[PDB]
Amino acid sequence: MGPSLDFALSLLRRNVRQVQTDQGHFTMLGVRDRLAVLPRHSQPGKTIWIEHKLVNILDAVELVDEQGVNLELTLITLDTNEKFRDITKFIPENISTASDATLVINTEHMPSMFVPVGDVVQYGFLNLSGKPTHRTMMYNFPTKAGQCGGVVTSVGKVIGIHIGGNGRQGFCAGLKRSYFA
Ligand SMILES: */C1=C/C(=O)OC/C=C/CCO[C@@H](c2ccccc2)[C@H](NC(=O)[C@@H](NC(=O)c2cc(C)on2)C(C)C)C(=O)N[C@H]1C[C@@H]1CCNC1=O
Repeated sequence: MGPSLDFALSLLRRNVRQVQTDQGHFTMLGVRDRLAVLPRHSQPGKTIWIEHKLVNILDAVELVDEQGVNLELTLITLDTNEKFRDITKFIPENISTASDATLVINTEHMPSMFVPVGDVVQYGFLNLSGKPTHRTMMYNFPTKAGQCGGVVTSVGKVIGIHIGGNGRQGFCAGLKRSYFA
């Protein structure tokens, strides 16, 4: 097997989880230790269903920028035995565009799903259902509901978490390594 498929299948295997909150199904990315990230609008409660079992959330941190604008990412710390494979090395130090990126979705309804989004490019401000959002990026692919939390990647580098769309374009919250320090 080639390398870009291996990396994506490895992600699926040890870092990308099927989850359910009171808001529906999402893809969850485990980053390291007991630390994971979800789209802010998944609104994780005191517990979250992960794959096959209810897992308690010890702490949740919705990220905003330095003038307090939404970044659309929640950092959750899980009460689990498992430590995630530390993938913080694959996350750039600053938000990074990409070409020929792939969106990795993993949900009960959309399991192990690989979506050839295009090049990924910058955006900044997004109006997502009345929530103004910064540090977002864009890909000209018609993503759809149920794909939030999906992992944007290209060439072994984890760069965004899918958060929204419009039927012709998809938008992710950019990832940077300092979020997970
Ligand atoms: C991802 C998750 C999903 O389907 O779930 C259920 C959705 C619940 C409602 C909340 O999710 C919306 C949201 C995101 C961030 C902050 C607040 C709310 C989100 N909203 C949208 O994507 C909407 N689009 C826009 O507002 C918009 C602005 C610009 C510019 O372009 N689009 C909505 C589609 C009108 C949401 O539903 N995200 C959802 C994935 C998208 C559904 C449609 N295509 C997607 O990629």
